[PDB]
Amino acid sequence: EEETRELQSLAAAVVPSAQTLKITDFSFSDFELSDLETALCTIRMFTDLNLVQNFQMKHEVLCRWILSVKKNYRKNVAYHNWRHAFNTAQCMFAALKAGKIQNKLTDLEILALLIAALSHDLDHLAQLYCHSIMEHHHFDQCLMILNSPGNQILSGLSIEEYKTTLKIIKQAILATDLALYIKRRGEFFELIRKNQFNLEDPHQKELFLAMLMTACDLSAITKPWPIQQRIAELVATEFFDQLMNREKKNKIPSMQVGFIDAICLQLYEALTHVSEDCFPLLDGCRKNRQKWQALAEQQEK
Ligand SMILES: [Zn+2]
Repeated sequence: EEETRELQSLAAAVVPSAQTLKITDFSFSDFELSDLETALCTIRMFTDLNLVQNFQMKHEVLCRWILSVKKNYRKNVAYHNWRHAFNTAQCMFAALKAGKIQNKLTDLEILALLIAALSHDLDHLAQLYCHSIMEHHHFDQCLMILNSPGNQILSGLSIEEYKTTLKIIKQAILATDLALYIKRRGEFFELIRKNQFNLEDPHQKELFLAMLMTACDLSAITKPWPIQQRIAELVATEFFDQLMNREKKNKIPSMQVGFIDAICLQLYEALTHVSEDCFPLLDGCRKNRQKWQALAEQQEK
């Protein structure tokens, strides 16, 4: 059978180091990786964030949980598929490690952010464009998988830990609603532009976690040019086809420039003020805007 065999492969595979897998890099791709390789990357993320050891996760249970999440993504359009969710999680790991946000967060927050990044597009006919203000995410399928026999990666948590973790997971998944990002970001941007931003209070914490989910969710926009151009083209094709191709391709530069200006640039600027080591996300976003703008101008002939 398909199910049992995937598990055996994964559980008995050597998990290469973070270094070897390049998951600490903001520039990380995934294009060339197999699903099994992404699963090994995911085990490494849980491991190097100390989640497996601090919460007593059983190896085979973690493997089964990863494989159940991937399986439940099967019917999704490609831009809300397992690879997107995996990329969102890798950006979170990179932001925690290279971007040094790990020191600013608790173990429960880190655990929930990783699980949310991985689960946020599990939603259970025309589909909305990627990151539309009209999308609304749900946590129901994430929780169902977490509570499923053999998949209970939170079994090691005390009841109080468990209830708090679920609350943060729900908030973090709901944070990927772009409408909620747009609604709340003004308060974030104002606290920072002044210098009043403070991780101390429950509220400014929840808000920072939400801005970080958004920053990871949109992070294809920060990638080196050949990766961003590729993703954007694929994403566009996935929506527009759900002189034909010319009409499609000619829209894309102005789409991306508009999205960077309205949504992305200010967020990665704000993130960089919280942690200067998240600078490469901003830099990459700025370089892609330059590249798409030159294409928008050259397409006007
Ligand atoms: Zn997403």
